[PDB]
Amino acid sequence: NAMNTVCTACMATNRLPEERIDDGAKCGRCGHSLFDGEVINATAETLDKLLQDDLPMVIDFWAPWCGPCRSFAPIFAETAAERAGKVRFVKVNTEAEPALSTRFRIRSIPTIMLYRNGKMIDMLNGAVPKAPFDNWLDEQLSRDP
Ligand SMILES: [Zn+2]
Repeated sequence: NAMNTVCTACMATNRLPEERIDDGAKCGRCGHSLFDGEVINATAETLDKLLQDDLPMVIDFWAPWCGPCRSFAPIFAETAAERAGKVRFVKVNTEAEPALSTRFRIRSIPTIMLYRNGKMIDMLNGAVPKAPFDNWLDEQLSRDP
């Protein structure tokens, strides 16, 4: 069976086998590693294209000068690297991207939201340490669609 994933560099859709031999796949338009484990900073122009990915996608809605946002950031990044082939990690600076923040009706920061196949699966209210963050992800991903 096939699935679609989005090139985090050029936004191209790339069709891949659901069951992969490795994670070395490269974007067919631009050569970019499809699974580089890097956090992605989304804007009003990229977010919706990113949501077309069939990979699970966790989104951190944050702001500058926000203590829990600061402490969550490195945890978000490190987790991102550990799951390069399974989950994409996206960040939205609510102050850079006010229309996005309004559209997603963000009521606290940070807000951490998991999206799967266009569905909003669950959100965390605030920052958490890495282990409870890893547990939350695993639990939500093992959940039935
Ligand atoms: Zn590309």
